Amino acid sequence: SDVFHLGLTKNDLQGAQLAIVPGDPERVEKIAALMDKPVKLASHREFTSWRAELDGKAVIVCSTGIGGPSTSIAVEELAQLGIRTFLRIGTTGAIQPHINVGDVLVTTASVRLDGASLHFAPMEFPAVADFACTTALVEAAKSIGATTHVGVTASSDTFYPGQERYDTYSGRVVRRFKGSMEEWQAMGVMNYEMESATLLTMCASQGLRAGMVAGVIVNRTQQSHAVKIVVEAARRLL
Amino acid sequence: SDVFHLGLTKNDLQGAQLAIVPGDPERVEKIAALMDKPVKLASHREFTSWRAELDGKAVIVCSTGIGGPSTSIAVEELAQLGIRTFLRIGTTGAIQPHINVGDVLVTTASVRLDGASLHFAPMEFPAVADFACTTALVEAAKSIGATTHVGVTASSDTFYPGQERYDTYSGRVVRRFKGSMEEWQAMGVMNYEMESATLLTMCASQGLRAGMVAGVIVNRTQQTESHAVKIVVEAARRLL
Amino acid sequence: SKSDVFHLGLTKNDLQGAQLAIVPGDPERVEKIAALMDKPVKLASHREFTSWRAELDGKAVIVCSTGIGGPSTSIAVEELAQLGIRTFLRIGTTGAIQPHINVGDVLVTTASVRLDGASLHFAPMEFPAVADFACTTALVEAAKSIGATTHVGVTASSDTFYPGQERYDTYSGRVVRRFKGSMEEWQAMGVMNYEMESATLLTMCASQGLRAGMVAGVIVNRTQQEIPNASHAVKIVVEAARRLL
Amino acid sequence: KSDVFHLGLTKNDLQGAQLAIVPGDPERVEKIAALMDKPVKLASHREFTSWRAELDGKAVIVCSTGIGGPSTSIAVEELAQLGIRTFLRIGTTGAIQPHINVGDVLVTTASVRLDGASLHFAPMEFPAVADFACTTALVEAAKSIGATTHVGVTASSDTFYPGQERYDTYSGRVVRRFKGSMEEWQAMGVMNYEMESATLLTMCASQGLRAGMVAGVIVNRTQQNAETMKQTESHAVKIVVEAARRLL
Amino acid sequence: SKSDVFHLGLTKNDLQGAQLAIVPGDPERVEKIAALMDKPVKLASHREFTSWRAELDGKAVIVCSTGIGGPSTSIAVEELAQLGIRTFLRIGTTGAIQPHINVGDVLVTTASVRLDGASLHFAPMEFPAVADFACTTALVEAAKSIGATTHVGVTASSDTFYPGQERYDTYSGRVVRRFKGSMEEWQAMGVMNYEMESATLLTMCASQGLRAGMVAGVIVNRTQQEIPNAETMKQTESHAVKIVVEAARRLL
Amino acid sequence: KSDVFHLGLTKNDLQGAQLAIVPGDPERVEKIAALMDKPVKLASHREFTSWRAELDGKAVIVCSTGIGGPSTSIAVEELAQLGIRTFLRIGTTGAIQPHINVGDVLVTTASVRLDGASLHFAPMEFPAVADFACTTALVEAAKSIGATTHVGVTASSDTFYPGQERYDTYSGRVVRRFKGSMEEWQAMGVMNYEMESATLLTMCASQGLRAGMVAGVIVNRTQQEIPNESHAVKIVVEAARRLL
Repeated sequence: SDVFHLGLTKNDLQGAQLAIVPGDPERVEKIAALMDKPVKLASHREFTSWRAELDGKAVIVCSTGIGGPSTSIAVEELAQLGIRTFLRIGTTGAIQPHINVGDVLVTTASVRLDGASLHFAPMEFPAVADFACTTALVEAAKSIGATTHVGVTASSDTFYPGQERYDTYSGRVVRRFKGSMEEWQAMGVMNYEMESATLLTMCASQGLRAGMVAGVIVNRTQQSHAVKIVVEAARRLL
Repeated sequence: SDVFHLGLTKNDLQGAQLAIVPGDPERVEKIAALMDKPVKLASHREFTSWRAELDGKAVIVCSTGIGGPSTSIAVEELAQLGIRTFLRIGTTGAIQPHINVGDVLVTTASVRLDGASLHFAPMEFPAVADFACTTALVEAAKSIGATTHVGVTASSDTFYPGQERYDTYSGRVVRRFKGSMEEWQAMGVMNYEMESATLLTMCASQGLRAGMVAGVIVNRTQQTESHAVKIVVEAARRLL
Repeated sequence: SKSDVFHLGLTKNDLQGAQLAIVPGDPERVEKIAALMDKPVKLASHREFTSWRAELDGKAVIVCSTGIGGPSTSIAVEELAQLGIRTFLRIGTTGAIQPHINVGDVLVTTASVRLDGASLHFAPMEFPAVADFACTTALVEAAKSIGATTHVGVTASSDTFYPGQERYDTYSGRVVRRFKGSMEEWQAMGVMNYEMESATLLTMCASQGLRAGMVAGVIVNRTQQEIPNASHAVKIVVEAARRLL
Repeated sequence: KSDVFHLGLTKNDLQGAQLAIVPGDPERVEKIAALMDKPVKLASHREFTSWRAELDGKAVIVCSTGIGGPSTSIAVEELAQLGIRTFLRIGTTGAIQPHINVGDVLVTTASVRLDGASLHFAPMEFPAVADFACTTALVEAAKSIGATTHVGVTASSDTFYPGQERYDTYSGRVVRRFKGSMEEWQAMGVMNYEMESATLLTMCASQGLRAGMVAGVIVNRTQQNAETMKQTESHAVKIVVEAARRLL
Repeated sequence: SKSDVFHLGLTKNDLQGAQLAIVPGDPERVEKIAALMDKPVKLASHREFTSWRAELDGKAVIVCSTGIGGPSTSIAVEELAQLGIRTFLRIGTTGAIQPHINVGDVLVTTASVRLDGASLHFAPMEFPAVADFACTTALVEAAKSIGATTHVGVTASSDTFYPGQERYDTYSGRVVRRFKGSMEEWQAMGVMNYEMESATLLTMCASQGLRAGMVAGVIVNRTQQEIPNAETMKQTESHAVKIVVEAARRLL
Repeated sequence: KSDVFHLGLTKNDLQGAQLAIVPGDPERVEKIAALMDKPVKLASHREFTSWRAELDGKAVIVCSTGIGGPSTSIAVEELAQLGIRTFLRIGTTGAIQPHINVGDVLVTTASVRLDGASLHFAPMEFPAVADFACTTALVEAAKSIGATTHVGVTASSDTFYPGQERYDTYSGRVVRRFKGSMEEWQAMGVMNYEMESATLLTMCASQGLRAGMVAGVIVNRTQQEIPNESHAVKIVVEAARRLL
């Protein structure tokens, strides 16, 4: 292994320069299967990796696990191995009532409610997506007629208090996050997730290209699509 | 007059919903004159405003002055009058060795080295440009074959120490900015300027669309304004 | 001649030995202030920086506009210092936040609340945005000599006119968390007024061996309204200049 | 079926357990549970593998957290919902002090908060401090088997690389905040780096939960593997289970 | 007027090999604490720094006041360290903020909320104001020997007596935004009490290889109605004081 | 009897006094009160020693604050509760400018807030600024007494050692925030270090109380770290005269 966590060598990538990076190891093979010659590479902790081919070019699919810290290990070590473009694919809730289950969100930049991003760039630096990646995702979305929202996502180091959830053991939310969801809503933030501030900041500050797309599956303010998009986007970025 | 600083009324805009916003009052008329039926509206402080027409639709050209604070006044008051899309056009140096004079920069988001942006959103919020505006600018730059760089800009509340200039009265740069230019360079930041962090943050946080394009007139390493102007107007056509 | 500085379009010769500048925010006010002095002459006009020279008791004086905000102020002050100015007197307009302060009153600033960003490019937040003792003394004693209604104290200096001065009559009608309830807080702490340049001016001068003073005329009382419906301070800044030459 | 969103567990599955041993790696869970009575698999979802066992007639949970504060915060919250009130983290670690040797045991009294998740529970001023009873039990368990034990402060980082001032990376760059930082923590007596304890200790200390942490030292950067890690692993594992015994 | 240090007026000889100091805030308490040990003698008194030496189980020990606050505490601790002290035990008085913590109770602090400024002169805010495990163990065991109702946990350490502890009974009657609603916040987070020296003491020791512990007697509860008289408050002091001396015995 | 928690004073003890002179060292209180008429000891508790005196027929209080912002914040608050509305601090200080000599008198217009207690009264953005009248009184008193005087910004530290970048210490090191800080302040024209002014000035300026600050230079830090006063004390008494 050329790296400490992933269990991969540069040779294993067979010249891959682009990686699709879901959170859950169990999504990896499903994504790789949309491409030619899918083969498993390795599986260590929450990092499962597969290689496939897109129009002749090798591509990697590697899970990140939950959160910025796990994500930062995967991106660093994939970068060491030669990956230069990262496409995050996820499922997500939403915090805007005009956003429906089934919609697709493309993130231009993230609110940095995490900690790992600060290990790459100070807070003043924008957790912004690469323009080429965002363009590819948006146009891939249009080509399958998906209803898409493009904008800012809030990226939280917690699932509970940082997303202002009160349905918890203590039922309390620290001062910093009390009233925060309404504030993000008013500022036009589409949704919460947990990895994108780290991903976007570490790539934008290190010369790597990153993009993120997500399918909306729930919406707290209410009572395969996204995967096709990310793979279609990947072929425009090879 | 309606708004307090600009001296403009809703009627003056004649239905305009897009404004091109340069920094220098003296560049306003020049930009308006590239379009149809240019007419001067008002001039107060650093805020000179003209109206013109692009494909039969009224557009505004209004100067911002230097810095987030005056920028924030212009954008606020224009939004009060119905403007919903803002395109900044500037002149700029560069901090990357490969970025040449004559090159055009399109800003996806800014490093927030200002103060005014914090009056709209906390620092964790990204000073990010609107996707449609940035797309329009990039496509307009392809249209005229300009050499374009797209990426992150550092937006400073000062021309001197915040851009790590030592050729100054005191020769001093405060701890926070000592070594900062090298830092931004390694992080891939293209350039310094003085308004975009405020513009982008105030717009992205209030449902307004903003983009920014700048022509490079010099390079901090190693030391076409019309080309950047041509791009901003052509991008404006696509956003009407 | 080729300008000695990048923005102002001036040479050291243009100053004729001047070491003091009166610095209004509005370019259009420059001529008016210089007119109150001897031998007023227009020097230059670039962007928001209009400059005039004049004479006071036989001494050359500069009047130069800053534009609104710390950033444009920081350029004017830096470049004037390069040209030889060592004393700066800001003359501005202001919104009062104390109920008994009348429109037209003159406020002399001892130090400012740093609600700006440019001051941080000169000194960390812990450093006081304090006025020079000589300049403040000249302003207070000038204000006394002509009998103006005058208040002396702390000013809040904001990078915005709207949310940072907790104005709600705006496009969004919203004010970010940091500034919600802020005016009442400054009011309780005895802060006199809001304006937009002094924190930068006072910080960059006090931390770089330059003298600065700050005086402003009240144009709206914020305990009553956000925007006005629609001179003493000016006589004062000129008289104070006289005492500091 | 489940009483919580991620863990795939119900209160019934815990059979009244109030104490959880929380390793990072799902692979270690079975190993830990194996040192106790009546061990059995419960569930595995994402990085959260849980087993139940019994000590002195009382049920105990072993549940992995994954890497980092964010996944740790989910496991701790959901375990608390299910009734857990005491959490013992067990890890393997490097050391940053010249005189902390491979094979030594570290018991953490509190952590430097170089993470993000802790701030979602308390402002930075609040100490990422371990519970006294837990720390006491760990230190006493360590003594009962003659380990060389260091008790003190741990630095808890959201990253493996720049937050631990590693330059052997793709960029070879460390952000200003962390340039020279390892030397600073060293001079302040910080024992080691790891990635979960600031979140664990802060969230528990500020919500009336008891937490402790023990780790075995398997490497030392300032000092310059295979069977030893396994040996060290087994030793800190022995300690965390002996400590749990005292805490039931 | 021989002194090895700038403020305390003490020399290394004065310590007679002492390596442990008991550090109350009030100079008037020093003689009282020294009187619980053997052959106490007064060493010096300058500003808020009064110091005595005594013997505990045959070994010299110093008792030296810190004054109120982290700044004067930082001077005393630094100068005692220069003189050879390696272990510091603070004995204080405190206001409890939990309803279940009664006047007369003894609090042992494991770590403190850093609502001070001096601690930042030793370590950035991320660093824990944490007590030494041996000192804390010694205090807890001593409480058991003396017999006391003891609580062990987190203390909020404030640079002020008034707004930082969210008191409105003041000249201005206001509390700055940062501290408005803060007492209820610390209460929900399990914080036992407020005092004014521990964040500085604990941080400066924990980051410099010195051992520190903190014990306090509760003289008032911010949630209760009845304010104990100054007399019954004296007995609580005496109780915590006995515990700090007994704790010292285990650390020599 | 006492109307306040720490000082051991009743309103009646002040005899209508509205101005206090506040030195750091309790032992200096008696000395300062002696320069005035009818000096009488009031109380001594912890680091708070208080005397009353008379200046041109009006009662004046002299009360020590102890070292640092926290004990200072207690004395100021409690004196305010008892009716004091003007506070003049008289201290000792280490100068950090080459051209300022031992024995010079420094008048502080405002302070760098290297403390923590000030933040309990106002956020960091608020200036730790002296009252204009008090500052004016001190500057004019210095002319009257005759002293080499400098007027400007002071750095006010919560520590004597690392916050004033002292290296004659047990650890011999200083935390990152303060490494190279003295030279930074010197370049910014800061005159001197002391330990109470940021808290005093902030708490007063933000609460409608008047405060001023004067100090005698006991060491010059560009030459020496550990030291090696009457001018400064005569000045604060003469200034009090003008503020009555």
